[PDB]
Amino acid sequence: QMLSKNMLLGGFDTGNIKAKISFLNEKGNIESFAIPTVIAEAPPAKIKDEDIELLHVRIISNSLDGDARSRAWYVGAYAKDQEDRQEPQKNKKLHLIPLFTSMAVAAARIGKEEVSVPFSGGMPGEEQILEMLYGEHTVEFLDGTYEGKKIKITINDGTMNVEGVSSVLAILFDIVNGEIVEAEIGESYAINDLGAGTSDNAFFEDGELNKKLSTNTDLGTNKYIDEILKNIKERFMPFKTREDFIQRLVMPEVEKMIEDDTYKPTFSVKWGDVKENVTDIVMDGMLKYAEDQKASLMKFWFKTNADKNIVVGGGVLFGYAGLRDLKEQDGFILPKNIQESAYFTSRSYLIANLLEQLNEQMLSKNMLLGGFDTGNIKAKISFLNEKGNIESFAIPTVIAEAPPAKIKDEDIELLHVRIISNSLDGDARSRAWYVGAYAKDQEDRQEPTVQKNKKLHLIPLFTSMAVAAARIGKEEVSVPFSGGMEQILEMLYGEHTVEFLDGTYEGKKIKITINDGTMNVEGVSSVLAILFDIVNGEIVEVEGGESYAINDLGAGTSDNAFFEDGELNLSTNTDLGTNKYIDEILKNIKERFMENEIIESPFKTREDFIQRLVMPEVEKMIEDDTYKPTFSVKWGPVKENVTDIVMDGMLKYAEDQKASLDKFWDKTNADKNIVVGGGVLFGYAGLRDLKEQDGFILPKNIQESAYFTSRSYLIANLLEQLN
Ligand SMILES: Nc1ncnc2c1ncn2[C@@H]1O[C@H](COP(=O)(O)OP(=O)(O)O)[C@@H](O)[C@H]1O
Ligand SMILES: Nc1ncnc2c1ncn2[C@@H]1O[C@H](COP(=O)(O)OP(=O)(O)O)[C@@H](O)[C@H]1O
Ligand SMILES: [Mg+2]
Ligand SMILES: [Mg+2]
Repeated sequence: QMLSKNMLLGGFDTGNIKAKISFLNEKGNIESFAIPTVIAEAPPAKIKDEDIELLHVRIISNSLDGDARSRAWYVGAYAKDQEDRQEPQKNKKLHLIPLFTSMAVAAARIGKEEVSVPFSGGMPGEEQILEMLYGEHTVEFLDGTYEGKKIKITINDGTMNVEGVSSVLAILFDIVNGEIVEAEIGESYAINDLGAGTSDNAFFEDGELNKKLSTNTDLGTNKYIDEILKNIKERFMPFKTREDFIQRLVMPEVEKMIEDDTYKPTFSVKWGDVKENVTDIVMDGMLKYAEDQKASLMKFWFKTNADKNIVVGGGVLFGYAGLRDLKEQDGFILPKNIQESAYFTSRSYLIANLLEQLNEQMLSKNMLLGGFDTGNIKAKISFLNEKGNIESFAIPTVIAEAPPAKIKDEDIELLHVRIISNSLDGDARSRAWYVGAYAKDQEDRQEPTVQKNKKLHLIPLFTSMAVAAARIGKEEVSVPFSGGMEQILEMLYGEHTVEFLDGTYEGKKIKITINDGTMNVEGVSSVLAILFDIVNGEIVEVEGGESYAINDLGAGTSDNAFFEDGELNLSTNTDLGTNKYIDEILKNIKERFMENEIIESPFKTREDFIQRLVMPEVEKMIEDDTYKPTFSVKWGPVKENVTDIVMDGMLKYAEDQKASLDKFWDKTNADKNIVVGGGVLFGYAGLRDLKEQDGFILPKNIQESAYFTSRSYLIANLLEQLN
């Protein structure tokens, strides 16, 4: 139960204008207050929310400049009324002092002069930060409610809760004595802390933060407050601080609107002796701020295509007159312990704080048998697992420089590895990388450019072998390499390590030995996947010459090969890839979405359009040839049926390939055209119908049509080992 034991559990949101803090006091619930980031030099002796009203403290901190080392300061809303004020390394003293004060004030509320604070802040490295706060500090009150009290604060460890996970806790949980549940959100959502200086827009798909679309803007309440105050003065033809104007004139009226939905607000301010009714001068600024945010919020909604939009902060309370319109539109979630909206961030850090504080055959029992189709976009690999059949996946040929330390078919959707190969060069020879779709969501990405390069191809290949080895539960495998059309495939013999710094194989170190190799240069093995399959053992495929042609339909190009007597001949490749067809489908879908209400695109990348929208329907179509597909796209709040646009692009692609296919059959006159690659699955809607006329053969299993090239290389590898 109770960790105290002298522990102050708190969440701390330090910004440029206020220092918000949420802490467990004596009772077990949550208390919260804010100290403006303001400090003013003070004489060494004296000269509800009563505490922050007057903060005159002397701080003896070893995290301090020495200069402010042990000297007196005015802190907070009291420092505001000084003219040696300081307002936002340089100068850090401005942040650390009002923070230590809040801890002292918090500790004093629970009646302790020595408290140990596991620091749970947030960044608006990161052991880099906590070492700035570590050690023990003393805060002596020279005045105020705790006049003469000396609070001693020891900071041990902590979390910076930049992890993103913690930023959404205050909407799912609450602390009342014992921890409560308020999951009704989606797996993807936007969080918008509406601040006084800045509007912070964050987006979270899956579990955590998508910092490609995440932004910080200058849409704060200050500018609007500043103009309201100005016009008030122009009507008197004051309030000294912005905050003063909020707590006195504004904060009352807002809550009456909260206590009661039909309440008419009334802003009147007396100056000196005169009472002027400024009920509309305030309302305009309030409603105008409201408008700009809904504009801003909706733009970010279409940008992220989030399923839920959470709106928190004090900007909600300030613009509540116009922002209460959001309770009616779904996609938008206020937390409706709504007075607590301002401290939503600090509450989140408090909950998270609390949480961590709670603490024939073959035999192959160390050989990795794989066929490798390493390309310009995907590093496709087909390998044998324990059970003895073929598993296949593809790793996006994209890498990104990574920190050497931590900070189905989805063990590869967190690939953080270090590659130690003799085949690497630069200082890549000894450094960590983000591999696969994750140098996608990183701006230090490197992607193939039309050499070195080279590291760009070797790393996803070695990682693919890793994932394979780690999958069959071996902490290292001998790999007979089977690639495809003098080498420097001995970049690749010798031996290679890959160590998982994260992901499903956290801490697993996978070290790879390559000693043999074949290129399957002849084309005869490039077609092996349609005559054979490996199910536990090796079998001939259910229903199958002198010569045959092959059409691999890729993303970038459609390649044509011709084999006679099995042997490779007349081979060409057209840039008749799926990419331009997909791009103009996406182009068309987006433009059917451009009316009545509609910032970029509903789908994040080309892969996103396929993995989510397309290949589900294709699977229903493969399993059932009478099934009508239904392609529907949701973008923000808009749900439109784009079945036409997707089917049209598929069918045009189907004909264009058929047009190209028939031509290549004419010049080579092969007995058999085999159509393979991923383009088969994309244009399957029309290629399943045109298959019966032109007279060519598609492979079954057809779901694995993409890995056909890598599959054939695997069989050639297996056949090889059988001598
Ligand atoms: N209950 C309330 N009624 C009216 N205005 C409020 C209320 N609570 C906070 N505000 C004001 O809303 C504005 C939003 O600022 P805030 O969200 O506190 O910024 P920060 O991100 O620094 O915490 C502030 O100027 C604050 O004074
Ligand atoms: N299961 C699937 N359903 C529909 N389309 C797919 C499927 N798998 C892959 N594709 C698409 O087929 C295209 C070709 O993929 P692939 O042949 O692997 O490209 P490359 O060989 O050039 O790397 C890709 O654009 C991809 O989006
Ligand atoms: Mg804030
Ligand atoms: Mg391909």
